[PDB]
Amino acid sequence: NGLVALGTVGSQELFSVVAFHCPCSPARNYLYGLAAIGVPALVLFIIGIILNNHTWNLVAECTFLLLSSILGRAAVAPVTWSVISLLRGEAYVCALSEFVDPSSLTAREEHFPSAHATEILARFPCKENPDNLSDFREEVSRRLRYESQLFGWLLIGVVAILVFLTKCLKHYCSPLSYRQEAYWAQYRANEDQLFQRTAEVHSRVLAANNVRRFFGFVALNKDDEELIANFPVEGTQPRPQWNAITGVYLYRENQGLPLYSRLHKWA
Amino acid sequence: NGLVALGTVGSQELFSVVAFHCPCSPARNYLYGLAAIGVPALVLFIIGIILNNHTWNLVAECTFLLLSSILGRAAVAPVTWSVISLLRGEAYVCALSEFVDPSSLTAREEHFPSAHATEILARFPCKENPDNLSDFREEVSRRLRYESQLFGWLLIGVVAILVFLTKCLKHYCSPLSYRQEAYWAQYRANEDQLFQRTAEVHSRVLAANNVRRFFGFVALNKDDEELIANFPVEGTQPRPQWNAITGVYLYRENQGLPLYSRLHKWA
Repeated sequence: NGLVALGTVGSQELFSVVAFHCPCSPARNYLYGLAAIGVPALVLFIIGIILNNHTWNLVAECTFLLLSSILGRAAVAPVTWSVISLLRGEAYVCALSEFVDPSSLTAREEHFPSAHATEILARFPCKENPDNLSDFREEVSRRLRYESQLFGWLLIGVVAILVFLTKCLKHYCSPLSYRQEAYWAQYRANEDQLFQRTAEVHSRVLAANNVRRFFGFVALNKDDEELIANFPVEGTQPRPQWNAITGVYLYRENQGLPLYSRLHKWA
Repeated sequence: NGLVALGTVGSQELFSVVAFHCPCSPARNYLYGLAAIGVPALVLFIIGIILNNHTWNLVAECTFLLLSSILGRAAVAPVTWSVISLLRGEAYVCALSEFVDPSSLTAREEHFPSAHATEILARFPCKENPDNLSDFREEVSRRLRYESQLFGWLLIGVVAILVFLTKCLKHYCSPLSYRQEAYWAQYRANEDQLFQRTAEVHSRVLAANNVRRFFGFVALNKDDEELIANFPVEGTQPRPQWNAITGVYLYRENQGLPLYSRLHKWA
């Protein structure tokens, strides 16, 4: 579970690492903000989609309980980046500074430099402004930062409410109890780990047999020596068996005794 | 003739003497300029009208050759003040600074402080303006000074042309020659001076007679002693004679011999 938190720490570090330079300009601020805050979010979303074997299971089968799980396991990375970027400021103020109405803002009482200043307005984040505009721009700076931080806090709140609702609904609308669901999760984890390790060992001993068949002898460590001494092997399982293993498994009950996975259904 | 030049020197001195303070303000500049440049002109015009005995002669009679002469002898004082005030600057620029179009003027290229600056425009002559407006206001200052000096030079030119035309017309449309007109002018001057002095002396001796009749003797200097010893007196002329003297005299000719004044017509 801590992998997502490590990824979030890395996301914050990369935020403070790579670069940022607000291109004070009439109409490019909009696009630059949108891209520089969304493209890394999209990349993190893709990364989250990739390393979730549920999607490969699903596409191998080719449902709403699957999409919820996968998108929830994925979207934790883009959200903790969007929030960190909003709360940081200096990325919302860079994109929504041109759109400020120069009529409605109070300061050291002067109307405004002109009716020509829309390219002068959007130049504030680059801190380049005359002394009068210097004392003037703090207002719009603080206002935009205010809007950014408010959106950020509301985003955090909505994400929290959504997570709580998701949990309270998944527990309410599931056929099992919750303790048995914990047992089921432990079983899935243990089965996956044991299957991975056994597959590796079986494959290694098969390869050793193949090589020995060629040279006449195989060179091994003490460990692999034990691995061949204990476990023999003659040939893998047929393709239909592999095909039967893979797939999505919804909880099915044999008579009186439940099954917890497709490999279990292979009893 | 030099009295007008002495009055002009005094006018320039009083211009540089009394005061001037351009009331930088939206709409009072107009009125202040108009008054502070016209009221002294009107006063000088009245003064010129007063000390020209031709007007008293005329009203005593109660004609275009009289009005031309009087208004010409008068208007020399207001014109030499209007011209000195225009050429001086800092009195036209004070009144016609609000009316400058803020759109049509080129400088260090900025549009203009705002569309609120019409009370900021008319504040330039008071030299109170921010640094940007400092480098900006020189343009309107020089432009208004340009307009003032141009109007001044054109006024001088028109006055000169008018004087030349007046002379060339009065000599062309007069019954006499010009040398005899010079003789006539000398005669008017001499007659006025001699009449003034004789009137004074005759009056003084009459008063001396009156006083002596009262006390029994009159105390006098040596000069007045001679004045009574030489010239006797018994009584003034009747009122009809005084009435016959005064009045306007147009050149009338007795048979073969010209008359040059009403007192001369009293031959």
